[PDB]
Formats: sequence, C-alpha cells, structure tokens
Amino acid sequence: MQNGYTYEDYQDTAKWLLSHTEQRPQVAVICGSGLGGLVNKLTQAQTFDYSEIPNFPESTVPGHAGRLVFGILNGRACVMMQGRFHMYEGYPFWKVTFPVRVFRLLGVETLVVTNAAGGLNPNFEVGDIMLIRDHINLPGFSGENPLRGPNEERFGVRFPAMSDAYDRDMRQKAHSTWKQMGEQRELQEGTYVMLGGPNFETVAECRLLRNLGADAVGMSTVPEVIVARHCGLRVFGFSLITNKVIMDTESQGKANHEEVLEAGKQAAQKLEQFVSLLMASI
Amino acid sequence: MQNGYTYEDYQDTAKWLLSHTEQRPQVAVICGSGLGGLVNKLTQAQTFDYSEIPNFPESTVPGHAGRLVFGILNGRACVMMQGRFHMYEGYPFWKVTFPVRVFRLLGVETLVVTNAAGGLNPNFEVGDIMLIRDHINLPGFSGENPLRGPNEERFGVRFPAMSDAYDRDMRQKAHSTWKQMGEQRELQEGTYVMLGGPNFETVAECRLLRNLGADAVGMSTVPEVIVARHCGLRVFGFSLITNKVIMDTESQGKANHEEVLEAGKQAAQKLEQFVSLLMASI
Amino acid sequence: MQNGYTYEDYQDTAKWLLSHTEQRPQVAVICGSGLGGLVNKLTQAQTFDYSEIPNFPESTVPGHAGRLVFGILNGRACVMMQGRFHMYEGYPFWKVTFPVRVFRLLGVETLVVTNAAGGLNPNFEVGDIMLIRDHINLPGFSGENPLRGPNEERFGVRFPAMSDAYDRDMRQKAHSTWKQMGEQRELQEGTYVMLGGPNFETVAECRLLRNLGADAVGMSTVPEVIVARHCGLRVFGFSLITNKVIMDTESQGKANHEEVLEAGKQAAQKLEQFVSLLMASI
Ligand SMILES: O=c1[nH]cnc2c1ncn2[C@@H]1O[C@H](CO)[C@@H](O)[C@H]1O
Ligand SMILES: O=c1[nH]cnc2c1ncn2[C@@H]1O[C@H](CO)[C@@H](O)[C@H]1O
Ligand SMILES: O=c1[nH]cnc2c1ncn2[C@@H]1O[C@H](CO)[C@@H](O)[C@H]1O
Repeated sequence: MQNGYTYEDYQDTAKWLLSHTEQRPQVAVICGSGLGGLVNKLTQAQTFDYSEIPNFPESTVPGHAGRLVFGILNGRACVMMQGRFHMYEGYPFWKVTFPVRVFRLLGVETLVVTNAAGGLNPNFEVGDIMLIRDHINLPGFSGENPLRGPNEERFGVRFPAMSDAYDRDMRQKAHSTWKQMGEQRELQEGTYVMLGGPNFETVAECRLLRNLGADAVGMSTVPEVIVARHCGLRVFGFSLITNKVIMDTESQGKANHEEVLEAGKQAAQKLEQFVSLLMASI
Repeated sequence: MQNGYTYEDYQDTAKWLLSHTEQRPQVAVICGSGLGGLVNKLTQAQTFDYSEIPNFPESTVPGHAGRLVFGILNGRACVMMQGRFHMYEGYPFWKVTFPVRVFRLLGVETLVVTNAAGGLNPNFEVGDIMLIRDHINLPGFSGENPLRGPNEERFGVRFPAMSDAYDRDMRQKAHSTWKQMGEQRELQEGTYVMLGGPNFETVAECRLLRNLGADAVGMSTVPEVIVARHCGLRVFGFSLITNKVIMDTESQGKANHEEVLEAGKQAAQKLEQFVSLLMASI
Repeated sequence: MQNGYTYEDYQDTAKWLLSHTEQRPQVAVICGSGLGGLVNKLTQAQTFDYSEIPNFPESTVPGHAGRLVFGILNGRACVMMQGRFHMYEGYPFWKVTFPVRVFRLLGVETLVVTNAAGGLNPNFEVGDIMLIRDHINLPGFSGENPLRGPNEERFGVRFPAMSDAYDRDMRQKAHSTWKQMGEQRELQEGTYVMLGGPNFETVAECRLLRNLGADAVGMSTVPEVIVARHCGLRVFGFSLITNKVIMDTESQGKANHEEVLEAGKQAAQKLEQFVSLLMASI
C-alpha cells in the first residue's frame, strides 16, 4: 500500500532522539556509497545504530554502515546518516525517505545529500565532484513516488514544485569554497538521473540517458530531495563520479561496486574537506 | 495484486445506476482539474456522490467534486464524472478506470476525456485548448497498466491496438466546430504524455519530455483511454493548457495547483461552450 | 513484496526435475510467441506441463503452450520452455524469472532467449531475425527488477554488470552459421527495448523508442537476461520481427497478436533450422 507512517510515527521517533541526545542539529547530511568517512570529522559525536531507533529502516548495502551520528562539524551542529536506503533493497520510497521527515521535526533546516554516481558527461573524469543542479526522476514518471497517497498537510502541500529544488545560493557558495581550496580540477555541476537498479546499465541505456541530458546516473537521492522540498528543507547535494560508464560495445571492462568504494577512499580527504568547509556557509 | 474487480462487480454497479435514474446516456464525459463547471449546463440533471454508488472509488483532489451527474447537454443524453481519480492518490490503475467499464455496460458508446496540462510545446500559450491526437504512456512502459493481469474477454481482447485511440472523425468535427465559434486563437492539437506525479517536473525532465515529442504533460487520462479503447468505446479528448512549464534554470516562479484551478475558470465559458456545441456531432 | 522464493525453493524444483528425467541438459532455450515449434525437432524428448512441476508459474498467453521439454537437439542435450511468462499477465519479475535459476541448478551453462518483436529500425522487414546485441530495460529504470530485494550470494553478486550481457563469441558464431545457410536476407543485429504491455504502442511512443536507439520493441526477455547474467549463465538471444510498427498518424492498420503468431509459422522452418545448427557451436 501507500505510505504506512502516520505523522505520529515521525513524531515519536523525533521525540526519542531528542530525549537521548543534547545535540540540536540544524544541518542533516546523508552519506552515500564510499562517503561514510565524512563522519570521522565530527566533534562531540554520539552514534545510534538504525536498529535501536524506533521506526527506523536498516541499511543492507556494503559501504553503508547504518548509523545515525550527531556531532559538531566545523562549528555547525549536524546529524549524519552514515549509509542510506535504496529502492533496490526492497524498500518502498516512503520507507527510504523516513529519516528526512524526522529531521524536519528535529528542527533541521538544511539537508545536504551525497552519492556515488556513474559519469555520463564525457568531460567528467573519475574522482570528479559534481554539484547537482537538477535531477530527472525516472521512477517518478511511472508513479513510484514517496508522496503517492493522501497528502499530509502538516508536512507540505499536495502539489509541490521541484524546479527550484537545489538551492541556488548554496551552489554559489560551493563554487567560491572550491576556489579557496586551490584544487586543480574544476567543480563540475549537472543533472543527476535516478533509475531503480540494482544492476548496472547497458551501453544502449547509457547513450539514452546521456541523450536525455543527464550528466550522471545513480540509484538514489531523488526520493529524499522530493520529500525534503515538500516539507520545506533547503537542499544541496553532490555526486562523486566513481566511474566512466561504458558507452561503446567494444567495452574493455565492466562496472562493479568495488571500484565505487575504492574511489570513495581516494576522494575521501578531498570531499570531507569540502563538506567541512561548506559548513561555514549557511 | 492485479485487477480486483470481476465482471460482476462492474455489472452490479451498472444495474444500480440503471435502477436509480431514467437517464440512458450515450456519451460519457470525464472532467479534469478546473473543468468541473461543464456540469452546470446539463438539463434534467441527477447527481450521485461517488460515495453512494456501490463499487465506486473517491476523489480526494481539490478541483474534483467527486459526483456522477446524468443530464441532457445540447440535446444529447450524457453522464459526467465531475472529478476523476489519479494514481498519485494511491489508487491502482484498475481502480482509476473502474467508471469506464461501468459506462460501457450502461450502453455508452463515446467517451470524451478532459484534463489540465502543462504546455511543453513552445507555441502553446496559457489558456490554449489542445486536441489530443496521441499519447505517450510512461507508466505503461514499466508495466503499470490497467489491463495487467488476466484478460476479461467479455470486455475486450488480450492485445488491444492503441495507434488509432483518438477518433479521427471527431477531431475533424472539433476543428470545424471551433471555426464556427469565431475564436481568435487556433485550436491546438498534439501528443499528451502522462507521468505519475504528484510533484511538478524539474527543468531537466521537461526538456527531456519535449525532446521525446510530447506537447503537454499531465498526471492522468491515458489509463482511461486504454480501458476505453479495450472495451470498444470511441474516444476523443483535450487538454486545457494551464501553464507554460519552466524550461530554464533562471526560472522566475514555479508551478502550483492554484494556477491550474484559476486557469480553469478563465477558460470555463470557452471550453464549456465548445463541449456543448460538440454534442451536436456524434 | 520482493522475491518470495528462497534458495531452497529453486533447489527443490531442480531436484524434482533431476529425479524424473535422465536428461542432463547443458543448454536452455526459452521459446517466445509463435516460436513454440522449435520443440518438435528434439529427439528422446520428455515433456512436463508447468502445472506438474512444483514451484512453477503458468503461461496464460496464446502461443505459449506452457510445457518444459527436455531433449536432444542436433547432438546437444537441452531443455526448452515452450512458452514463457510476462509481467502483463500479473506476474512479478521474481516469478517470471524462476525457471532461469532452476536451470542454473540443473547444471545448465548457456541460455538462449527468443521472442517476437515489433521492428523500430526502418531497415527491418517482417520476417527478419535480429540478434540481440544489447537491451534497454525500461521497467528497470523505475525499480521493477527481478533482483530487487536482498541479494542471494549463492547465485550472484549484489551489483552485477550488464554491459557484456550478450555473448560476443556466440554472436560471431550466429553470423558464420547464417552464412552457411545461404539465406537471401542478412542477419540483423540490434538493441531490444522492453516495456510492460499488454497494449500495443502509439505512434508517439514508437518514435520515442526509435529515437532512444532501440531497434525492436517487446514485452519480455530482459528480466530473464538479468537473472541469467547474475547467476553466471552465458546468454545469447534473437527477436523475430513480426511486424513493422506504425510510425505515421495516417496509419492503415493496427498491430494484433494474430499477425504475430502467423509470422511465427512463416519463419518457423527458418529459425528452427537456425537454432538447431547453432547447437553445434558452444
Ligand atoms: O555507474 C553507475 N550506475 C548506477 N549507479 C551507480 C553507478 N556508480 C555508482 N552508482 C551507485 O553506487 C551503488 C553501486 O555501486 C548504487 O547504490 C548506485 O546508486
Ligand atoms: O505542469 C503540469 N505538470 C503535470 N501535471 C500538470 C501540470 N499542469 C496541470 N497538471 C495536472 O493538474 C494537476 C496538478 O495541478 C494534476 O492532477 C496534473 O494531472
Ligand atoms: O509491436 C510489438 N510491440 C510490443 N510487443 C510486441 C510487438 N510485436 C510482438 N510483440 C510481443 O508479442 C506479444 C504480442 O503479440 C507480446 O508478448 C510482445 O512481447
């Protein structure tokens, strides 16, 4: 059926967290595949396994520890999802996005989303960071949407707009911050396209995606952005280009989850530095 | 699971309606968002709330009264759905299309469908009326189809063709009728594309849709057309262009349901006049 | 819910087959619409109705007998599915692909898939045989995937690659074999695109599909290939172009299942000869 959580369920979970930590975060960060390292830079950290927080789902994917960590990052109080949920695990979108609404009830105002993605844009190189300026929601085209079913007015409106989903001001900040880091490569920016997974794309599918105007492909994030914007959260996000997708039938190798995680550690020091510095801007 | 209604369920509902009204309609009209006004031009009208008709689903969307009205429009006896059902409300396609099969069992032969849609075609202006000459069924591409499951031979064939879904003769009639109205703008005609909703499209999604050859985007209608053609109903339909979709990231505003309903009243007098005059042609 | 079969279920079904036939096939063939004739060339054949094999689903589509036949084809021991399962029948992808995993447990190493498809490529003519070199999985884009849910490590990895799904060596063999047959028309090769069905495509949908780079359209096969590659089966397949899809609104006729089955018998002698000769190559 549709959404199985009532407003009270989100409320109960929020109260439970509030009664177990003195931390009052204003920023929420969702760590994607190979990005779980961002957590180790938190000060005064407190961790909760998803399995001990009442109505919380569980991460089953390698590279997703499945822990909620509160802490202080570069002066800002925040909460981090060290690992997320995906539709390919068997979860409905209303389960995948449960934490987002709980965050809103905690008093969070900004949500930063991260993920590992395949590069469709030929100008992209493995290791690149791409600011997400827009998305294409394939599952949404068929009715698979976290907002399907009766609307909860206490969270948002029935027909939320998505054209302004990725905060313009934060993207300007991201660009200025990147410049201060003195990096050699430029910060990329583009359209993220989501598909269900869990298998990797065929050559025909990649060419099709690129021709639709997508710069990177992945199996998450979009559902969380929809719910985030629906409840009024300011959203900012980026993809770590973990590999160049095969575009020719004379393909040498083939995508694998290992390459994705390996790439994560390689860029760890870089993107961790980036996110921490970004905390100064709000 | 698949379709939960058996042939008998449609039959029972049809018998109930037949035993409560002397009206024997030959035309059925489904009113979309902001089009519920078409009903007020009916003579000898009889209304039934969806909630009192046995196996009927219920409209939960603003702009959808949720009433079945029988009456005489410009000499033709017809039945109107003042408000329809959508997949984003949590309804399976076999629930959304329930009324269509009941209509067939009432003895209806023609089905006219209406809806509010976003304009993808740059030549479209807010207020335009677009005859639907074809559709692109996105949900259908993934298997979400009102005909999924065992086929009911009493209604139609297992593999119904859709290339001739929108009646050619009625579209010629629509054009001749529009000319007699002396309108200033030309009657548009194009391809309607359906996606699940309920959120509005991103810029990337709109560009993608337009490039696929779609002229207008919406969250309904197609399921009803499939079932209508499957059971042998002559189908004709049109979209009221309620807004121009944002195609640039330097977007001024963002889509909202209010604009859609406001647009409906603006064109009310026009499209109501159009549909009533169209009744003369069958 | 997700996959309802546990590893043991596939195992039980495999043991049942092994205890009822002395046949030990190395090749598995799935016959599509109008291709059920391939079975009549088997020697020392043994047939099982799907309804008598424990955890087996059932074919409900005309042109799909619904029988598992073991036999010897041109010296090679193989098993054939005379008729397959489709999502439009009401089956979840984990039911549609059940036989594929059972085959793996029987000791099968190669899977050849066949199907009836509509030609999108203008160079295609009715009667053509198209080797599938790649596919576009539309249902997969929305999360409808036979691998959705927890991964069974005993079968394969969590994130299987699909870029090398259609065996290169077998496609070279197919081309050499076709030459030896002395056929007049060339063996086609292209991208197969899958959509849910059961209705046939509209003109707008066909133009869209062709523009995405698809050569033929159908309502099956892809799910079986995903599971086959996930568990390590070598895969090879081909489509019988049963009709040219309508690409213009001044359409003369409209697609029908009859034309599909009629086309099957016409090419029967040809494709049966092709598959039997192909058995010599492994
Ligand atoms: O090339 C890619 N295509 C699709 N998803 C990808 C790709 N690269 C990374 N991911 C993402 O990382 C996990 C798989 O490693 C998936 O969760 C997917 O969202
Ligand atoms: O721009 C648009 N995109 C998608 N659906 C639209 C648009 N404009 C109108 N509708 C239609 O009207 C309702 C929302 O107001 C939805 O039911 C949708 O089908
Ligand atoms: O033009 C076509 N479009 C879509 N599927 C087709 C077409 N031609 C053959 N099939 C395939 O044959 C059955 C219907 O006859 C369906 O199972 C479909 O997979």
